[PDB]
Amino acid sequence: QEAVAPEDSAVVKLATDSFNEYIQSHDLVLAEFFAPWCGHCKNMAPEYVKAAETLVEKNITLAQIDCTENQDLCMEHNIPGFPSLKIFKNSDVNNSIDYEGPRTAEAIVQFMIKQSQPAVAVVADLPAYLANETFVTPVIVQSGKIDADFNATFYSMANKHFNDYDFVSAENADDDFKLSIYLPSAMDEPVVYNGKKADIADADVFEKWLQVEALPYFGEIDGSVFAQYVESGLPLGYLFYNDEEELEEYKPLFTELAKKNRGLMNFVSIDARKFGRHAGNLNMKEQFPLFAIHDMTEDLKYGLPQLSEEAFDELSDKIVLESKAIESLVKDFLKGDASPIVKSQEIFENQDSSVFQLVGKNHDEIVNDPKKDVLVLYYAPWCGHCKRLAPTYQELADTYANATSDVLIAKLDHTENDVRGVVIEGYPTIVLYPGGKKSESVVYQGSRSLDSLFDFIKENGHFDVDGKALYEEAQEKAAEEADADAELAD
Amino acid sequence: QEAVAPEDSAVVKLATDSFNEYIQSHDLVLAEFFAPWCGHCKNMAPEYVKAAETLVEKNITLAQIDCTENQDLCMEHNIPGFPSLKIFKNSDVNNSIDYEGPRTAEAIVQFMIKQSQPAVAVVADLPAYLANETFVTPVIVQSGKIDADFNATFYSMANKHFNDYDFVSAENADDDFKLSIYLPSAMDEPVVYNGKKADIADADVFEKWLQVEALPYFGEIDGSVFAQYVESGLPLGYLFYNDEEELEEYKPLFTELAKKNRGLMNFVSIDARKFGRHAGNLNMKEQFPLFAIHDMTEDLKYGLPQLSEEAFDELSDKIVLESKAIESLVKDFLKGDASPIVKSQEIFENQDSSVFQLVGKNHDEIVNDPKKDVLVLYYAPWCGHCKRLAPTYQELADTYANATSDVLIAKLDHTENDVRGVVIEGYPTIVLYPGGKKSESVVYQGSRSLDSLFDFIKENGHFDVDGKALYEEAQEKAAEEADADAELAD
Repeated sequence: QEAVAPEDSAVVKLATDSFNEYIQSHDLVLAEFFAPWCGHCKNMAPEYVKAAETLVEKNITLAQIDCTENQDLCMEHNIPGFPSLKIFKNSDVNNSIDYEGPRTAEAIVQFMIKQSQPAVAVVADLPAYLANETFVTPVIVQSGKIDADFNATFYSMANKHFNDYDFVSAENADDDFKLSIYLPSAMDEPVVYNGKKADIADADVFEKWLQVEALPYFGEIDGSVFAQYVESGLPLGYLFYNDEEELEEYKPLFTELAKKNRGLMNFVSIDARKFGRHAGNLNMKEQFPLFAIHDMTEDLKYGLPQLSEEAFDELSDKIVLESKAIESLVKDFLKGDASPIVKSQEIFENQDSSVFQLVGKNHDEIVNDPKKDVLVLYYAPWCGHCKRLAPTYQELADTYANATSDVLIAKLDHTENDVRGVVIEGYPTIVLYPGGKKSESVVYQGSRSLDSLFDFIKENGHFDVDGKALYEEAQEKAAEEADADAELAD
Repeated sequence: QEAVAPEDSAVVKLATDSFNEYIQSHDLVLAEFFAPWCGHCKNMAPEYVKAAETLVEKNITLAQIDCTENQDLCMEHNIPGFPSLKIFKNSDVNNSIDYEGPRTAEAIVQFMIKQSQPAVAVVADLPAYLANETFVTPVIVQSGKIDADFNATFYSMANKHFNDYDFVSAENADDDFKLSIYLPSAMDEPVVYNGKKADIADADVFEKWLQVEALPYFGEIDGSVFAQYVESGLPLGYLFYNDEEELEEYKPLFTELAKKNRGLMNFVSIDARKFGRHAGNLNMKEQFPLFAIHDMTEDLKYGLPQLSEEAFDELSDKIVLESKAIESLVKDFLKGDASPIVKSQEIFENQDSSVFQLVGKNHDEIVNDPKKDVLVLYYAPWCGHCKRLAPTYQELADTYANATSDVLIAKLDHTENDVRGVVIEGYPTIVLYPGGKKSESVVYQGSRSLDSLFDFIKENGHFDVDGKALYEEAQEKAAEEADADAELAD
């Protein structure tokens, strides 16, 4: 029988076909990269088997990898010598602790309780657990009587999700089903979970629901939490605080909102002392306390109509957001009604160069008209790549200025300027806009060369406007104009 | 040439060998699961190529999967029909949006800028970016001149890490190297990064360093952040607050600590209003403001020696932790000096049953002595599995009581009782302890049956004590004792 763990043995010889798909799925794999002629790799094989049939009840993994035939997999894994007992934990293909401890069953049986991962916490009285075990972590919990599509979804998710929650799987069987989520703020009030189950027994379904409900109705907005506030899709309404009397005068109201509109939009507070400077980033003046919504999906900010500047300095009395106003904003937004507020800077009373500095207000207009074939540099004043560009962009624009004006070549600063139309997250985004005879979603993708745009602006151009030919014709005309020949010779 | 993207083409025909290892490594894969005889899958192949050689500059993935020969991979992926243009984003093997948009190069070239992932943010003036772009997210940034082991580590990590930071890769080339981390609290002070580089150009190396330095020296302790506060290994020192005068009287001091001891131990605050109930969980009375350390690695809590109870109620004046005391604790701990504090309840003046209820104070003692072979149930009063046990445990203990006392059978409540010795995270942990003639790390693993322990306690027992034989002998003796026969017959 040599060194095989045969078909009858309680082990699955993982092959090269998919070591990694098997590893990273399983919560805690125990490998054995081995060779057959290695006496030791035979001369402890009954022990691997004896720590096999017995060790499946804490579903332990036995994994013989015949590095003879499964050779190319020994490459993607830095094997020292045979037998190799590098055993993987959370189960990525990095953590490979080459365990040099005993090669017995009754020995290493114990080492499978080296990192016991008790994710699920079965209880008799939750009251106790909940109160004996205080924690900053919200906890998922189920009681009642557990379905099949559940023990290995609830235990499953948890198993690979302590980076997130506490996972009690309690079951006072004399009880109908249940799936609460005890949030660290108000534990009195857990989660009314509506029971469509067989579909909410997988990810991203089971998942998205935690991603929704595991967020404290009205918590603070850490850098940390702000991740999963955006892993949401729900527009969050930011409120700014100066004092905590200011926080806690408001803190009930927003909880009560977030409760009703739970699934539609989110809510957070935000110390204004450390983040007044965000205010504008939500198109909003630094007057506090400041409530504002942000449609994260399409980049649209809605503020509670902030008070005027020519009464800002003149205002010793403080600032107060009447609840009545707070709601009416929220409802509006969701009705598809509230006013979003672009940052049109003041419109440039015609100044220097052939590159038109554009604004939100005009942009909507100028980009359209069929006269002319306007190109647009959507930009911000800081990035490296968007400034090593305006030099070309000028000697680009200048070439078209002189020649039959027509094709406008313009730039628009996305700092202090929202645009309703098309955009990439990052700058310098470049776009050409023919007009109302044909569409304007004609995004520039390529190099920076004067050359490459001159292509584009004719190639993908309504008028078919050979700017290069100009840049030929032009440089010739400026080669002669100066030199007078007759000055002197030789 | 039929429908092959040949060796000369700008595409890599991913095979079944490892689709997934290729997918989940790459930030944004664009698949084409195809068959050769599918006219359309030939009749748009030059377009895949024409959107190949040109589209590698935003390293786009072209992936032909010949579902003829790579068939078993079509199973692990729910293919509709040929050609299939299910293109994967963040790149797990779930998100498979079967894109039915155009089958041209100059068309779908654009759709590779559908989810542009500008992770890196190149800038000319960081000052602007930093200030124009306010955010709750700390930002990693490098200037100077970037090494090879860096663009595709910095860009790399980021690429799959917006769930964490903002990643500016700026480079005012006229400058020596640099890797700061601008933390959202004090941006004035970024990160003095010490320059051993070629090693800090990988994970978990580059990683662990963010995992260290990206945490605000002295932030609050959200449920969220508490994850990565434990993904650390650094003991964090918790301080509790009642007021913010109480917070901000202390808030400078702890920052200054966390700065010096940056790598050794961490620091956080914690509203006592919502979490007084944790206090005990750090072996600590609910007197506030309360500073305490927690050695997360070995479960050891160190408090600033909280004031007495018989002067608790008598104390109208408030509570104050003198800085001088705060430091001296920290130093001590790190010297390997400070006192950790077990929760020994009061020692049970001999009461009811054959199961000895143990305490921290005694436990150290009783577990040891060679007389006798003590078994120990390490437990908590709530879990399901640890109470469906004491019934056996009694009719276990009783069997040994009557018979030559010797082997003690005991239980120890881990709620209101720390144990210095061996433990599993979860209960009911069971252990037998012979003594000073042989070691005591003899952990019970198995069923609950009276049977299984009776094995254990002899099998792995110093005295070799057949309890089963008793449980034979015993039940016989209680079969006779009662029935008097002569009462009546028939």
